Amino acid sequence: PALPEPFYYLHNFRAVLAWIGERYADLLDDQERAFIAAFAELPEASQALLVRMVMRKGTLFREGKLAYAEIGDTRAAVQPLLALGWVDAQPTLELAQLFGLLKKDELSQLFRDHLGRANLRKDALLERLQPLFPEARRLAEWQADFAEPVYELRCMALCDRLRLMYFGNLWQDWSEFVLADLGIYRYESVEFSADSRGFRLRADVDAYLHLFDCRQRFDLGEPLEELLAGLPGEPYANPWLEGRRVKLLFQFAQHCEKQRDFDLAQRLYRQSSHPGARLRAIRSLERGERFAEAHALAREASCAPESDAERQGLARLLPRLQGKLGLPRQARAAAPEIDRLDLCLAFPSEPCSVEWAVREHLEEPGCAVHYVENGLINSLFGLLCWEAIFAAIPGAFFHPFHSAPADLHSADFRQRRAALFEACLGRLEDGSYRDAIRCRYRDKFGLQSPFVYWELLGEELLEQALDCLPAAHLRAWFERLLEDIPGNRAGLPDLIQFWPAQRRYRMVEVKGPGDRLQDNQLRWLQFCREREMPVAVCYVRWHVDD
DNA sequence: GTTGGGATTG
DNA sequence: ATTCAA
DNA sequence: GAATGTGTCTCAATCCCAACTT
Ligand SMILES: [Mn+2]
Ligand SMILES: [Mn+2]
Repeated sequence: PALPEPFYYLHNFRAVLAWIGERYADLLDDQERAFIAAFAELPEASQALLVRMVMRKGTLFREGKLAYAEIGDTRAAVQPLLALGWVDAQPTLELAQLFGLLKKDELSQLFRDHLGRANLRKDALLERLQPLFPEARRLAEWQADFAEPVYELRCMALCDRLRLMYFGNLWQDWSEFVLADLGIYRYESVEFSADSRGFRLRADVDAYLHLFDCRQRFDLGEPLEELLAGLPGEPYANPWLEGRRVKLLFQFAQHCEKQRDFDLAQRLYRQSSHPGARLRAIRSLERGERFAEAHALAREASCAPESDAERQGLARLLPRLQGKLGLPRQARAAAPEIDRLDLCLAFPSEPCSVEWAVREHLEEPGCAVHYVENGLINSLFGLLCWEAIFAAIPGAFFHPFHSAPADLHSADFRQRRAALFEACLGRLEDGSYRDAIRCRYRDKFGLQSPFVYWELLGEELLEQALDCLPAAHLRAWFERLLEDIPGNRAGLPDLIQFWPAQRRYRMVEVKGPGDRLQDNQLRWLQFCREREMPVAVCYVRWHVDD
């Protein structure tokens, strides 16, 4: 809604350039330093223009779309950049690309002679015409009576490299700068180090691009046979960067299981240390009619499971596999009594989701019901332990746009902060946790964070939950979430009802018609009935009056 | 003349 | 977070 | 009991441009 200087975007970009200049100094190229120096030389209007095309979706641009008052004359402004080889008039265009720049009418005009079928949707015209014109051409070789030049940015790879270096990733755009200055995103500010950085070695960055490239080509239909050749068969020394590879292999293997080539899926899964990969491997060997290997792997697994989620699903596999090897089946006890509560209910209608239905039914005078589904517990954990999460641990923050420390899913995350996590959870054992949370709720409100859900967490909910939830149950929860952060933020029950009168609560997971407990949920209920925490599963039928 | 999607803006 | 198999 | 529709990257106006309506 108007920031005072019309050149705000280029100012932001010059910031990024200088930042890379002083932090990633020792990591740079001849190409890269050449680019930064060259960009400094350029006049203001041409710098600005370059930035406008960098920030925009395409790589090609009709001169008409490049209309800006701060820049003024597009053609006068683009000359320095054409000279530099960073922009390209008369680029050579594939026919899809040409369909991207021109309008439908212009193209019905231009191909009037090779088309008479019918005026139909534009994409279908492209389908009809790519057979005919297989070769690319300059723009004048398509039509030379077209009155508008067209420019191709040819330095987008170097810019992507820079954006990667700044953010440590490739999903955050440059608008992070303007969105945060309008107060739309609002991040927490951390004093990190004067030489904190996302990437220590250059070959790391080289590898993040390589992996990213592999994910992209995969999403456009390329066969694994050459993708797999292109990946490293040997792990990476960087921990976080091996994380990204191992995930990639995982998805390759999911694709593999869809096509029902099970043996390659077993292979790929087995060379991955991803969460719950080993379990997909056993399941694929089973699906591949390979029971001795699968049994073998499952017995290897139940020695030291990666996770609770792995135990839970081993308890299903291992019998099934013993069966399929002709080994006698084995005794067990049943799933501990699901604390079941039924409700016949009026047919909405119109809907009116189930959880709102129950939320209203159980909401009586004297009893407050909230729909939260683990927003409330992750929230109270985020608030208590804020200054732990946002502690300035070396390498963990390195620009002003972090919603979360970069080592949050790291397995040494607890360790590195154990000092401040015992300090913060310790506030539960005194009386001070109530107040500390109400202060942190007031100060940190609206701050992008990984754990707090400010929209959901009103003042009524925070007060009631504060005075109704015992601290021993909270210690029990925050310890569990800390244990396996990405696996245990997941399955907590839909509703929480409080009786503020008696400072007591009960969480209720609502299951509608033909809905059953998912695995994370079942793990959470087990954990709860082991601390004698009030949970209950509510199964809902409907009732139509015939 | 109107609707809906995707890009662009600050 | 929804669908087949018996 | 299993499968298979998501990827976390949750900002609102505004403009352009296909597509539909008689
Ligand atoms: Mn739910
Ligand atoms: Mn539910």
